Amino acid sequence: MDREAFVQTLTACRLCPRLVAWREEVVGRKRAFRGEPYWARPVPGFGDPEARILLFGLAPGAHGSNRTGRPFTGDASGAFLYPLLHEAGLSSKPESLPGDDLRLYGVYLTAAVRCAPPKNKPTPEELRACARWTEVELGLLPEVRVYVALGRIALEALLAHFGLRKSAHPFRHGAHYPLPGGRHLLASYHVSRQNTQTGRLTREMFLEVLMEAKRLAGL
Ligand SMILES: O=c1ccn([C@H]2C[C@H](O)[C@@H](COP(=O)(O)O)O2)c(=O)[nH]1
Ligand code: SF4
Repeated sequence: MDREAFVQTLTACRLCPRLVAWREEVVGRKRAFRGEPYWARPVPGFGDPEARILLFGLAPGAHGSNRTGRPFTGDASGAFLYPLLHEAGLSSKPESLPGDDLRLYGVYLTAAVRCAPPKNKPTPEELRACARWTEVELGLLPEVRVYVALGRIALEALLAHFGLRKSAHPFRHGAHYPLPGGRHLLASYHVSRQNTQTGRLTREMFLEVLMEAKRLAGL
């Protein structure tokens, strides 16, 4: 199927009972955004349809992409990620807001799970379920040369997708695994608030990951 079909069928998905309920249940839960329109549905990837770099997150934030409808947009993750994408020379502007004219240069953003999970922690069953969408979504991006896993779970999802052993591709910030055909898998700490607020993942550290992705992608 093409992108239009992918988005239409993905957004209708109701496979995970806990997530179908939660993505809607959280609407209005945060008073700060109560009254605001909520996507409250599976989140389609965002970016260059001819991307050479793919950033792979874990799952939507209840009041982030589950609210705005665009990956990482609306919460702490996007506040950290989007400005760095711009500094790395991979986007048109530092901020990401639904309905804006933001464009990514050869980069596409998505995640292993596409519906907001409680505690931002999907279950193995939910991860196994959404893998069907990872197959469809990555199938629409044949030009990708570098896959950047944001966190251990995202890395494991990519390893499963490519039939790679967890043992031989351990998770650590800065890990780099070459794949057949000049492709590359890069691992980074997730850009969640926990890692960024504590300093575990610094802005310079993430910019370094993006610069490496650019180099490896021939950008
Ligand atoms: O090179 C490209 C082309 C389109 N996109 C995405 C960005 C927007 O969501 C739409 C196009 O938005 P617009 O600014 O209206 O041309 O598709 C991108 O990220 N990079
Ligand atoms: S997480 Fe994925 S598989 Fe589960 S309901 Fe959402 S879109 Fe469907």
